Amino acid sequence: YINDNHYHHIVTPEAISLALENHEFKPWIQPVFCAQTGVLTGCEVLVRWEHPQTGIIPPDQFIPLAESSGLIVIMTRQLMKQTADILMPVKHLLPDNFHIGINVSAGCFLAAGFEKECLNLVNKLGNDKIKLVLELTERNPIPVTPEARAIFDSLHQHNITFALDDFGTGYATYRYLQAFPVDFIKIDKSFVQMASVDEISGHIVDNIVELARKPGLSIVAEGVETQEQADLMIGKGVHFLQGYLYSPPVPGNKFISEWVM
Repeated sequence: YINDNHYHHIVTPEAISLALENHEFKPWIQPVFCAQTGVLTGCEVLVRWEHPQTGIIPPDQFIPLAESSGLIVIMTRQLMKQTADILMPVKHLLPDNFHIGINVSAGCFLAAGFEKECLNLVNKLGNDKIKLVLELTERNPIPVTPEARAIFDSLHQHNITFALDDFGTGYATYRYLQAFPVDFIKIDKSFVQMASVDEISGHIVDNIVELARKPGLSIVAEGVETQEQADLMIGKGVHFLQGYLYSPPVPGNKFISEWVM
């Protein structure tokens, strides 16, 4: 197969490792809002691989290998460090209780020192100023063990919150949530985008919302692209919106320039 393509380069573990040495994995930041008020409540940090001069490589090109290789652990550590570096100078300008969402893979969660790196980020930005939200995914789940539950529960006891990027409402999902009782349910962008278009996807979004219908739980919808989608989500009792409608992810300096100043 001959492909007319000058920008695809087979991603190898050694390419990821060198890129980590060169600090090429950068946190882009997408704002998150209260319902349809337009009030900024927080953000999500999203990795992009900025490789000279291929350009800005999206995570679907490298995260699966970063996870299988284990290099994701260093990557996430770097992302949390850089997030602190970006926001520390302007922490006083953030709204009180600004939420910061970081994606956490099973390998990162289980790695020695994980909680310490989370608490370091929080302490740098202010424990009484921001709220860290660790985003878990059903895509590749943390095995349920008492050790893993102790990590989860300790983080919960040290002022950190969790979200689940949720895709299903089957038995395994409920079992996972019993082990790891998250604070937020996230409706994946893949379903939000189809809700108004595909009737099945609409039912699945409804099923996911019903998951969060319990005391103390709230919901974020990501991938909100249109006013119709945003309307639909708030009307279902979705608390927080994120998406291209408001802003795509942007580099750190632009996030500060556009949303903090």
